[PDB]
Amino acid sequence: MYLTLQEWNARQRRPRSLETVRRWVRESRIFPPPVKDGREYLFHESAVKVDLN
DNA sequence: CCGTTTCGCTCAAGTTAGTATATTAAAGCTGAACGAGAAACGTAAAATGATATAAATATCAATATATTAAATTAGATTTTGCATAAAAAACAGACTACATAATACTGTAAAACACAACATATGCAGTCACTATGCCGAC
Repeated sequence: MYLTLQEWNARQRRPRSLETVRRWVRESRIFPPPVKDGREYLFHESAVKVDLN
């Protein structure tokens, strides 16, 4: 039902580095926000990179 | 015959009189689309009606006499309806043997990300020009 960090970024237009994407998570730059499974984050299929300011 | 006024009528805004239901549950009605077998029809071919005349063949009464198909039995027998029961095969009721998954437990690489000092393009911060009629002023 959810999508892994890589499976979500791979679908993006400008696939950034893993670290950078992980940073948009701690900075709540992604809404709807992703949930932490065990060691990886599983975002939503409709989750988008909300760039504000 | 004619006009004028009262009266029968209907429109418009108040003043009263009367009666009281919603969901379940299960049908029932009817316009419209769907899917074969048997007999009346019809053109074509085969059998028959049409048609007549001297000669050939059948029409039939009344009774004697040899002949024969065949229903009428009458006894013989395959045929037909119905189980009984055991030989023979199917198949749960047991069980160890065998190969196979879910699980028990040790061994090892590596995914996934916080944490931390830099590095720096890029968006944001701050000011002037691009581009063209307002407003204000005359006509």
